[PDB]
Amino acid sequence: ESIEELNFLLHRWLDQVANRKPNATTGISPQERWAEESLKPLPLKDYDTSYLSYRKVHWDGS
DNA sequence: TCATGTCAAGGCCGATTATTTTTTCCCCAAAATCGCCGGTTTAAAATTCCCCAGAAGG
Repeated sequence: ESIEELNFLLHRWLDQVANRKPNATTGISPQERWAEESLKPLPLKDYDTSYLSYRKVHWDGS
């Protein structure tokens, strides 16, 4: 009934089975290969992805 | 070094485990069938005993 609930269930399902079941070709649990991965470090501050609009305040202040 | 399809599930087969049913084996008792031996009966074959004729010897 809520997208937050759906995302929570999806993440739990992934971490339970999807990223735990061994792959049919690599034949190994994805998390072990993840541990083998070497990704570049993240920046401290994330690229701000937020709608930016300019508005005007009414006479009263509303 | 570019760019470059990949993973999961379903179905089928084989092997293993569990449950049920059927068949066999062993031992004991009773009945039936079959086998062997002996005796009896029937049929066929063999041997010995009396009178007629022929042949041989003195």
